[PDB]
Amino acid sequence: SIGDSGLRESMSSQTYWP
Repeated sequence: SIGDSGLRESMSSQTYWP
């Protein structure tokens, strides 16, 4: 969502959980 970690939030997008 609004994180930059190394776990993507979803399979398609390129965003991460905080």
